[PDB]
Amino acid sequence: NSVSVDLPGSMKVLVSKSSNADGKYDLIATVDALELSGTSDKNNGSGVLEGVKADASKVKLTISDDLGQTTLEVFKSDGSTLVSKKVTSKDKSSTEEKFNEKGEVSEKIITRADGTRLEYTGIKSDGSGKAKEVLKGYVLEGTLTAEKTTLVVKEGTVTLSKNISKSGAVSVELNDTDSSAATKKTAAWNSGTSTLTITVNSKKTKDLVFTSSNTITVQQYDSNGTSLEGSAVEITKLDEIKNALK
Repeated sequence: NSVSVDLPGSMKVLVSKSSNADGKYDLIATVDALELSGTSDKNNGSGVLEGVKADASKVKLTISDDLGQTTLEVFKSDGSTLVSKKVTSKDKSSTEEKFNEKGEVSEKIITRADGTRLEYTGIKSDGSGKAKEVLKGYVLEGTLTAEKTTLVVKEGTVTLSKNISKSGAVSVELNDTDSSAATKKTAAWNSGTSTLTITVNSKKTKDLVFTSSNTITVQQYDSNGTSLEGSAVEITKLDEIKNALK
């Protein structure tokens, strides 16, 4: 009869056990309450299914050849222009987009495989907009341009800036408008270790590590300013970043 296949994006598709006279397979899926259907060249659950919403919007589900990726699209009732698009990639991260009438993206939500998110809203035709990064325990806020995402934390005269380039590279900088050399913070970025080292009055004070697990840790230097002491502490709330900038 039919075989159930598990899909990225918490979906399932039913594929005929045998092919038809044309050699093709029937596909059936129920997405939320919507029944979708299609025919495919392959026998493993991959291909294209289509349906409509109760409001006549066109729906298409596209399952990549190797079942690695799924794309769920909603269109205008004529199928012409996109309304929304959700793509679940093979690492199980996702991008969910909304589009204006011209088919230009106006919102993009990236959910990384670890559940952290980049939320881009109010996206304009030049690729600029508002940006939020949702971490475990706290959120960072900033803007988006076509060159980079810049997320800002402010504390005293200190501004911490977390940059995420268009290609995805992270870099961090710190600017302090304090001009008293006793208290002013300055900082240097080490791209190899994703580590921002903060200095006050010519002595290192703290290492802020922006990890590959999308967390931030802080570790103090000894009063000699030369070697680290104790062990790094994972930041769990926005106040602890602000504390590190004091």
